[PDB]
Amino acid sequence: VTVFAGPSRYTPYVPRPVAALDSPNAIVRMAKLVEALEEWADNYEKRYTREYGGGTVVPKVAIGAIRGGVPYKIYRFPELCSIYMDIRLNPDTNPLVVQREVEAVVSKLGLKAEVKPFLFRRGYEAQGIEPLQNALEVAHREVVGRPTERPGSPECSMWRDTNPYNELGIPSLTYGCGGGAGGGNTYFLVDDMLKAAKVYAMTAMDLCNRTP
Amino acid sequence: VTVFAGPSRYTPYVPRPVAALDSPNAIVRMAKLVEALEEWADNYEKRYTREYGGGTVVPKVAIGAIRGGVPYKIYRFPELCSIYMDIRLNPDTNPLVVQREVEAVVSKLGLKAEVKPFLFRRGYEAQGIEPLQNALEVAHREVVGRPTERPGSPECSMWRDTNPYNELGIPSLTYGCGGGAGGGNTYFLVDDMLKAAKVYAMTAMDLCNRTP
Amino acid sequence: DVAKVMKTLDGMREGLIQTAVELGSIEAPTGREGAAGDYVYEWMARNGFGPERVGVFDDRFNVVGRLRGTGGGASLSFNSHLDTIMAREDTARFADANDRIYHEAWHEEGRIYGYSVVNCKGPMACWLIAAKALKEAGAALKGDVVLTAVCGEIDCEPVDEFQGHDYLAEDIGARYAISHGAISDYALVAEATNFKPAWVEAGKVFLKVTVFAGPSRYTPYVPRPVAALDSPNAIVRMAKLVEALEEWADNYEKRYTREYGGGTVVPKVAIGAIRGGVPYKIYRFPELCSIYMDIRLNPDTNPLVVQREVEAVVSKLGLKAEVKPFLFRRGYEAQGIEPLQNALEVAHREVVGRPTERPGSPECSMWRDTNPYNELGIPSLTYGCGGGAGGGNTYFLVDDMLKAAKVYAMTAMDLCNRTP
Amino acid sequence: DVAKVMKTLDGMREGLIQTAVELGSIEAPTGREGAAGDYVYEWMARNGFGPERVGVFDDRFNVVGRLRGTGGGASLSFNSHLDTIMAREDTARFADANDRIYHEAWHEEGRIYGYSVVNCKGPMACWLIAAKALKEAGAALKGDVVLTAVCGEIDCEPVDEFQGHDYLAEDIGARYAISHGAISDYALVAEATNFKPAWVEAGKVFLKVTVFAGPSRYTPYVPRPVAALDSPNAIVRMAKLVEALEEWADNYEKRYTREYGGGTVVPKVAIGAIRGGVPYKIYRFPELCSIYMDIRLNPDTNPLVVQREVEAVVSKLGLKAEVKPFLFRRGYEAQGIEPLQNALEVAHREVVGRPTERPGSPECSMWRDTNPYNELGIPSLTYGCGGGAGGGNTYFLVDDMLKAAKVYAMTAMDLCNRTP
Ligand SMILES: Nc1ccc([N+](=O)[O-])cc1C(=O)O
Ligand SMILES: Nc1ccc([N+](=O)[O-])cc1C(=O)O
Ligand SMILES: Nc1ccc([N+](=O)[O-])cc1C(=O)O
Ligand SMILES: Nc1ccc([N+](=O)[O-])cc1C(=O)O
Repeated sequence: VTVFAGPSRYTPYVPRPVAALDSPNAIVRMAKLVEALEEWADNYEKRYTREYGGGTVVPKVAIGAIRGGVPYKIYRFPELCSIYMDIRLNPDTNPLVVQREVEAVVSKLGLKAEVKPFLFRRGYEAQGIEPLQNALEVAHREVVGRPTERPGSPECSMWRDTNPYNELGIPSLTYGCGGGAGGGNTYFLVDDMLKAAKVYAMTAMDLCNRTP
Repeated sequence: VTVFAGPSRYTPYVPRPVAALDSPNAIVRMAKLVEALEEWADNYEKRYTREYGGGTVVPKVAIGAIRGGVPYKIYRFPELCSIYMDIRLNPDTNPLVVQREVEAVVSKLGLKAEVKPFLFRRGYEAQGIEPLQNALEVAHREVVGRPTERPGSPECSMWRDTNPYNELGIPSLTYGCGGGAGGGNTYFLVDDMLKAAKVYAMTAMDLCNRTP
Repeated sequence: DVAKVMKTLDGMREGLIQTAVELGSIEAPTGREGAAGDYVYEWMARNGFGPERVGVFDDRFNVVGRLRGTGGGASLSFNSHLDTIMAREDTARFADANDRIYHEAWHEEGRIYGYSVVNCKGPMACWLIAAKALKEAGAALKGDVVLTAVCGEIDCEPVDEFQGHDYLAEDIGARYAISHGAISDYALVAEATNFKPAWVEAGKVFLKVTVFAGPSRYTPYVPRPVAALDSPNAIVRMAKLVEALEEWADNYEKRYTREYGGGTVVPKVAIGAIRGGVPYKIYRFPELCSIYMDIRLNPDTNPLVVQREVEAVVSKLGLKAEVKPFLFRRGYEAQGIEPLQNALEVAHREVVGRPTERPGSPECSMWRDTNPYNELGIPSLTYGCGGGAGGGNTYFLVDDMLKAAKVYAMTAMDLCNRTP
Repeated sequence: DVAKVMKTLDGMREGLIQTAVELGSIEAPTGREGAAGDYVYEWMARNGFGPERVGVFDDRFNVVGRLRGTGGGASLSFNSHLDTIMAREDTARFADANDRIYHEAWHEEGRIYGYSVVNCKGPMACWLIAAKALKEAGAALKGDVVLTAVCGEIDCEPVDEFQGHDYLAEDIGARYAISHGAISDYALVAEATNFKPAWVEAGKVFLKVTVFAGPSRYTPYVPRPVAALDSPNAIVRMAKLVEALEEWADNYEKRYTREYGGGTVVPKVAIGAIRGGVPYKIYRFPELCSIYMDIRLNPDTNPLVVQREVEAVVSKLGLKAEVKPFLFRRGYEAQGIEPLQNALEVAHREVVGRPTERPGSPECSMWRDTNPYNELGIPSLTYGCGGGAGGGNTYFLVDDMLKAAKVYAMTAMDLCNRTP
């Protein structure tokens, strides 16, 4: 999201006082627009939460980076400042909507900006997963000793290389021991990891002996 | 000015809703700190305005640059964000004070930040400037046709290479045709340019034939 | 409005030809699309479409530019590829690799000549111009028109010892541009369909069939006579295996023909390359020989099946071989295509003068960059003038090319002024 | 508190010595300070002062690190320079350019030897250690202690054909470090003053006096006899002009001696270099000869005056010459020095055991990096053990160095806990 302001002025000629939303310094308007987007983000996850067979998708937002002007010539404030946002999508949201949504958040503040997407990937739910799920479940119950439970929403609202498999029709699910790095956990238990090897192994022996 | 927050989290795990000033994302707190500093800036110029024989110094402030995180890895918001500020000083202000002021503005918000100065230069008023002032004036009156008038506050509140000369005891003043580029003007009138050449010349003929 | 732009296009009839030949003359085989990409970039910049370079490599990249719209309308993407089929020296595949047709373009009469024009600068020139006509005629559109010129459209794929920058194609192609921002509500891929639109294309799977034999012997010790299928020389067994696969191939297209809304998909097979032993040490025949097969897939076939099928052909001959797949792509039928189909149809009827007819099965059974869009939820179909280069046509009629530019234009005006 | 830190310093006396020799041993003539800066950077980093490299060039830079304080107190700057006077091969200026003393450092007895230790790693070693003591003894400071180690302290200046990276010194030196963030409320420059503090130093102006004669003649045609002052050989007239200037030099210091609060400034003159013609084509005497003079200035002398004086000395001999200044720096007396002066004085009395006395005139009549601090409004004075290298002393007493470290530490404890 790049927001335009201006005109640039040598610091000695900068006009004050001025309202933030009307600053010529685009960093200032960006300060306002950043706070607007933060509230939109709070609602975005709630509005776009979706329940799927595979799990429940809570798609969150974050502003990963900011940069306006250059640190080595600051005598003139910048006529434009940009932010880079990471917006997750449930498998059924079209990125053009979300763009149009953020375009809206901008329009509501009366700001002029360029909302341009530089990344798009699709999220998937596995189809035809039953054979793997079942093989997985039998092994898990044998080794872990109890039924498998629904995963936490974050683990279903991120990127895992299951999306490429599913994208290409290879049913895929994600499963392993320990707690997620994004959380973030910092260690694994040798016993769990040893179990996980047992489960993988057993899953393979069941499934690989089923005829497609 | 670098403001600290955290901890970083993979976007699927970012916690909301949270107050701007308590955000884990340092870009968000910076958003708040920018708006506080903008008001401080509004007052800074009024308080530190100083009238001198040479001119009236109205020292302004501007945020020339901002940057937090990097545009090519935004999946994790940054635990710190930075802004680069350009603060002008009248010839009589000690920069350590201004740092402490900005340090204070940060403390009023309960933020943790590092305020560090990476440039300091001094502004000067000419002493013993009279001979040149007088020589200039006669030439000006002869060519332009009227007395010289007080310069605008911006032209006395910037950086010009008069400061080095005065710093080293070579009395110096600044004078030329057209209006300041920071203003910003985009052209010169050739007649004006021709007049300025005569004044420079006459000033020289006057001043250079006086014994120091 | 529509008549304003139509008349405008006739204003640029020469410009249409010039951009086509100028583009067509650039040597741009897959692996060297860079010079052509650079040309389109300047053309795009020169006309105020404000392009960007999206690519994995600094000499192989896609060009994305767009004609901004007033706001709140559907956005339509226009797409064509920079690369061309034949390298300057492709003596490996063509008996006369030096024909003028393979590497140049020229206006010899009301037609434009050049394989590099049919595939694919003729169509790219058509819509490159239509964006020009719309902008210059100040047409009213609420939605953006995205101008995507891509690389690596053609089916060159790295295999074995050929990996990396020189051999990549569709992986760094349009699917890259889209995945990195070149998205719209709909997308029309401009290629030669003979003014018949198609919204289905085929996937593909490439198999490297390697057959084992032996043992190798210095030529003076080679044992004969021996039955072909029992030969120690793997080139010999491969000869037998090649004939079996040729028949399997004959049936494959028949068994797997499937009818779709987008077209009727006839999936064909071909043995694209063969190689066993090395030409510079032939004193010992080789214990193994390989072939590389190109098998198309209709949108509903799973490649693992086909692998098992070809694996079967081998097992029936009592041969031992290794069937390993080194490429897999999926074909799609457009979903939610109707707005574009309709928008397209109205223009077609107005300009060409009759309804659209079903595309030929070859045009529905190949790879076109509609599959990436559809893969990513951008309803996409393919339509352009002329007959397919794979056919292979060697020219375009400037009149046909002009019409197609009009159809591109009129479609944009219709569709871009509809709300999604 | 004070006793805690004192016992600590006796804890690091060997580290005090090791740091000096290790530092003294590094070959770091002006122009090659890089190796030593790197040493200090790592030393500073190792001890948590979180250093930074401030410099114009990546091999000639200053190191600024700081011992952070609790808050709301005055901040004190400690300064010393990285470079040393003599390069390894300085056969031009020294009769025995190979003396062990000029280029190494060693612990031969309760004293440390080496021109590179006296000037100036002995003092740098002192306060570097003092900072270590405070941090390690967890002493309480409300204000930061800034550790500034700089390059280009020594009076090497580019001239004529000697320009650029190799010949630059103080322009890229401490004044650079300060103008780019190494600012404090007060600053103490640690150099050998003999435990006497001085807060005034002298300016300087460098003149290149070139005298013209002629016309050139091949030696066999040189005209003799001729009076010296009328000689065609410019080296001969210069011989006369050198003796006139030497007599002017004797008087200059007497006339311009000035007494200041910080000290008594006795500004001397010297002819540092001469050169006329070239050693590899001597068959023709030269039509011009040059000398390079180093003239010190009290803070109140205008460099333009001294030039006219020397121009005059030339005119009185009826010589025609070109007097042009190629360096001008200003000398300053500290203003607002009282807080540091007192803070210093108290520590001195406690450790040295008697009141401080006025410094020797040379130590107030030189260039020290106090001028840059004072120029920019940071009150600064210089104090350290031993006698000046220009003298030149060749060693330090490990006891005195330990005392100096105690004084630095105590000064910091006092001064840093005052609110500005
Ligand atoms: N797939 C992942 C991608 C990124 C991160 N992260 O913390 O940035 C974590 C995971 C994960 O698997 O937990
Ligand atoms: N000294 C100056 C420095 C910068 C700028 N500027 O507008 O970028 C202008 C001036 C000026 O002299 O007006
Ligand atoms: N997409 C294509 C890919 C390859 C070839 N070819 O003949 O090399 C033609 C087409 C085409 O568009 O007709
Ligand atoms: N600052 C100095 C600069 C140069 C010399 N020297 O003798 O060459 C000595 C000192 C000194 O501090 O004594």
